[PDB]
Order: sequence, then structure tokens, then C-alpha cells
Amino acid sequence: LNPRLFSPHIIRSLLDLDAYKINMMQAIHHFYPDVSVRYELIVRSEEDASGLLDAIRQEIAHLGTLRFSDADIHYLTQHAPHLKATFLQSLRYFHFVPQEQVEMGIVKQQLRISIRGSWRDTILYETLVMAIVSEVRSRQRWAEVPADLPLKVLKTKLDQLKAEIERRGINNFSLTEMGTRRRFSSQVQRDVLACLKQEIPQWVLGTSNYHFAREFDLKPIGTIAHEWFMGHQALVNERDSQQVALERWLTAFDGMLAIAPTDTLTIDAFLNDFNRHLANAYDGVRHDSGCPFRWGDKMIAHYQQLGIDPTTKLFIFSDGLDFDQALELCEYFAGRVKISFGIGTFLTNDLANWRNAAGVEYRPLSIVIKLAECQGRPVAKISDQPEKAMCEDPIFLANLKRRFNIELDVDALIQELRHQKR
Repeated sequence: LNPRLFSPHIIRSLLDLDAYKINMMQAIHHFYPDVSVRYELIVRSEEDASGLLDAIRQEIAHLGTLRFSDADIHYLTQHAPHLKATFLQSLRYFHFVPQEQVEMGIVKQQLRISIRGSWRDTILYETLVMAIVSEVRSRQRWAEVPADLPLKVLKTKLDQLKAEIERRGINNFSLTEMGTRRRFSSQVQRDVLACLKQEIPQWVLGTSNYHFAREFDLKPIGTIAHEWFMGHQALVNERDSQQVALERWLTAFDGMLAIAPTDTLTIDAFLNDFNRHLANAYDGVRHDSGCPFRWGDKMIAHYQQLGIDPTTKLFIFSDGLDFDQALELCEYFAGRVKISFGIGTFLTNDLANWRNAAGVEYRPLSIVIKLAECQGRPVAKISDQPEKAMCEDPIFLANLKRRFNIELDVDALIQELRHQKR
């Protein structure tokens, strides 16, 4: 393997993950120490996945050997001050048990990985497993990519970004790097962050990766993931789930950054839960599905109805962005609200359609994870793109929609019930 494309280690430390995973681990440690969960990951559209499965197993097994070092803990003590000393002391002994927590196999072809255990002990797997599957695929299938290509591609985009910012007089572009989970490799992410820091420091709000926040002295940014809201569907009554999850984030920490996603259910359900006390306490909200213009306008109107000045709140846009989409959003929201763009794939896994020797255009690995179950009960995400609703139990999902007055397609449900019985 080419040392300019791939470092010796895929996972760099137990801080080499999205910061919100550790942060949410604190909240789960505090409130839900005996709650169990099951996550499901599916890798699609890779022929003979039989072949990735060997090196993935080895890497996943290797997680069982990782530990938090005193230096990792010292780093969080200083740079993540809303983490409780008691929680950080408990990390000193923490490790994974992957032979108990992780199963994987081929289902006929896709690669399926199932992660089961306590919520506190399994929550950190998600981005580590996604980064591993991504990078193993890179090593195995895209090893001949020219080592200088990823940075050439980024440099060209950064030139065009700067040029458009100058031309259009945009003064509100802000970038939050969030490409750990689908990076081409940890080396490529490392170089990408180094380059951003060198080229556009004035526009980098920070990175979700704790390890690279350390390495480059960048601010670590977390937003709360959907799984916190989805898990509450099992822990309280479904109708109270989103509201309780909003409240409990605030009581988990003195002053942790509080940015809520709005589409675990729908924007209307979110607005009905996001009362004046919650809207003032939260620093802002994250957009992840559906039209960002309509979303942001609706959120602004909500703040204004509640007498909150939206220019004091932050919108993080994170729905598959590129820089031209981001600049459009900059113009539309200028003067009205604070903004930043949480960008993943476009930053850390973009080879500009580079073709291999056989002429195949490069695309990132298609990979999804979901929280499937909590306390042995189903949980679901609906979102503002309904076609993307996800639940293993179609009766649960139908009931959850009914409790939130979300339109239910009965004919589709009947087909889903008949399918499941077979």
C-alpha cells in the first residue's frame, strides 16, 4: 500500500470518531446505563463483498485492543469541558468486546453488520466501523489512485470557492468538517484537514473528529444524532419521545453545544415540541433532509413567533452538500441567521470521478447505519423525505406516524404486513 494514500493504521485512536458519539455516550452513561440497543449496517452495490469481509473482520477485531490513553483523557478534560470528570475517569478502563458485540455476514449479495450490547458500550462503534469498511474498500479496490489526486481535487475546489466568494461578496461562508464516517482513508482525511487549515482557516468553524481537532488545534463540533431521539421512542411514550430527548440533552451537561436535528419525525412534529424554553436554550438546529430553503424559512418563522432573534441561533446544513450548494445557501440566509455547512463525502472522499485502468468511475462506498432497536423495542426515523422512513416493524412505524398525525398509506402498510408474514 502507498503510504501517501494510506497510513499504517486505519483508526488512529479512540478519539478518531465523531465527537458527538463520545458526547452522547456521556448522556447515555448518566441517564441510561442499563439500556441495550441493536444497530444495523448495510453495505450495498459492491460485487463480491465476500472479499471485503476478511479484512473488515480483522480491523473490527482490532478495535478490542484500543484504549483511551491518559493523553486522550487530558485532551477531553481541557477541550471538552462539558464532559463530567466522573465520566472521563470511567473511560480509563473502557474497551470494546467485539466478539460479543459485533456480528457480520453476507446476505443474498450485501454485507450486513449487526452491533448489539449496552447503548453506552456500543455507541462508539458506528463511525469506527463505517471508517473501517470505507478504508478497507479503498485499500482493496482503489489502491492505485494517484496519491496526489485527492489534494489536487480539493485545491481546485478551494480556488473556485474563493473566487466565487470574492465575486459575490459573500461574508458568511462557514465550514464544519464532518467527513470521518465515509472518508477514503484516515490519511486522506488528515491531509484534507491540513489543507483546509492552511488555505481557508478563516472559514473553518471546526471538525467533528476529536482526534484531528487535537492534531490541528481546531474546535471539535458535535450535533446530536437522530439515535438519541429514536432511542427515546423505546424509553418513554412515543408521543413524548422527541420532547423528552430535547429536555434530557440539556440536563445531561452544564453547557454542551446543543444543536438539534429536526427530522427524526417531521418538521411539524419538531416545531410542536420545540417550545419557547427549548428554543432559547438550544444553540440552533441541523438540516438533514428535504428542501433547505423551506426548512430554514420555517425555522426562522418559528423563532420569530416565539420572540427569539434568529440572528443569535445557528443552522448547520448537512444534507449531501458541495460548495456551490453552500454558497447559494449563504446568499439566501445572509443577515437572517447564523450558518455553517457540515460537509462529509464532498471533502474526504471525492476523486472527481477518477476512472481506474478498466475505466470504471470512482464513487464512495454506499453505506448506511441505523439504530434498529432499543430495550428490545423497535424505533424509527421518518424524516422530511418520507420515502426514506426506516423501521423493522411496520406496525410500530404506522402507530408512531398516527401518534404524530403523519399521513399513513394504508395500502402500502397492508402490502408490508403481507410481505413480513411470508
